[PDB]
Amino acid sequence: NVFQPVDQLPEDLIPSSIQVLKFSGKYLKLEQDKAYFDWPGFKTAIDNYTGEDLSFDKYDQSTINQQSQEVGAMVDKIAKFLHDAFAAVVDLSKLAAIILNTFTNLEEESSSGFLQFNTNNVKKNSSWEYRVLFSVPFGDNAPSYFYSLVTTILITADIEEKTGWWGLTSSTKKNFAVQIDALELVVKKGFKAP
Repeated sequence: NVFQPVDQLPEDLIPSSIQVLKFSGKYLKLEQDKAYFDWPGFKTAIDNYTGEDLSFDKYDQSTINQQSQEVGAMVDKIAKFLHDAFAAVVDLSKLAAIILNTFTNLEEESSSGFLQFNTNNVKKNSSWEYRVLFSVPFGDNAPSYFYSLVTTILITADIEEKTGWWGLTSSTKKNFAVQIDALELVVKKGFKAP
C-alpha cells in the first residue's frame, strides 16, 4: 500500500479501485532506503495507455511555501486546493479530517508504506512524502464509472529527529512548506493493472 485507500465508492467498485491502486503503486523512484512517487513515470505511463476503462482527465499543483502556521491550518488549506483544483471529486471538510487524522496520528501511521520520512543532513529539518488515493463514485448516473484522485503531499518542516513529529496536534505551530500534486483519473469497472 504505497498510497492510502480512501474510497467513498460502492463495494462492487472497490475491486476496480484496488486495480487503480495497484497501477499507481508501481511508480516509485526508490533510491536511498527511501521511496517517492514518480510523477514523470506515472504520467508518461498514463499518457500512453490504450484503454477505455481508464482515462486521464487532469493534473495540477500547489505550493504552500514555508511559514509559521499550525497543522490543522495547513491541512484545511491543502483541502481547499484539492477541493477547488478538483471540484471534480473533493468536497467540504470531510477530507480535511482524514488528512488531519493522519497528521495527529503520525507516529503509528508511519509504520505503513505510504509515508516516506527524510531529513536534511545540514538544514537540520525534515519532511513527509505522503501519498493518498482518493476515489469516489461518478454517481447513480454511471454506476460503472468512478473517480480516482491520485495525490502526493510533501510536508516539510523545521523538525530534526523522526520522533520529532510524534504527537502533533491540530493546533501545534511549526514552519511548514508543502508541495501538492494530484492527478485525477476516470475509471470504469474492470480496470486492471496492465
